[PDB]
Amino acid sequence: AEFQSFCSSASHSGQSVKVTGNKVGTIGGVGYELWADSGNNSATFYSDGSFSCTFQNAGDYLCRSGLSFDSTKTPSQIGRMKADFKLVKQNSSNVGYSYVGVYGWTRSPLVEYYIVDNWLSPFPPGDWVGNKKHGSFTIDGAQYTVYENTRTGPSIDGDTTFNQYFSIRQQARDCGTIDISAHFDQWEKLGMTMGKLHEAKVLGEAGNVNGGASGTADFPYAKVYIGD
Repeated sequence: AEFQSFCSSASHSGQSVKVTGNKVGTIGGVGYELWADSGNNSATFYSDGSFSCTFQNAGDYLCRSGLSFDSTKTPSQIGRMKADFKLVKQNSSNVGYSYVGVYGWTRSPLVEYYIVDNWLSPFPPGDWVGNKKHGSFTIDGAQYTVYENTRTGPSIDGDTTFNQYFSIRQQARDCGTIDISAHFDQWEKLGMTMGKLHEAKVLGEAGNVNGGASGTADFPYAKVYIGD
């Protein structure tokens, strides 16, 4: 079969919570965060992991759901991780950059990481995402372009500087399983060391360096797990 079964059945279920300010929390046993630097935004998070996002006049907006860790263990110490997701795009405007897929951070080193399978922008993110283009790699059965960057901005530690790691899928995917640890393995081969893990979540991010981006997106399936 070409696609995962959840691609045919995904539906929001469980209890939910709507958030409209910057907020980290849990719903059931699912970690969530809504964060934006600006704008009039929201997200709805469900206890089955699924979620939905709205953003208005935002410079950088992130909606994300999944795993929250305590920054004590590397990914290899934690175990092999995966994310199942389904994205349904809706209208947006003035989206200068966007990432959909898996996201998180490490500490020691401080890293913001992305596995990007789709985007809410009109075109995929380009070479501007980082100063170092490692090139094309077969990761998790598909072609990804791998980049690294050093960025200054808000972080889990406060305003500072951090590395960024990116895998950008060469052809968009709107439903499937991201083998997160397979990306981490590739990154380690390229000198992109993972520190102690802070989180691993399904993400929708949209922003504009000058604009405020506006729009909405739906994630009728989103599950991050330590397992096969």
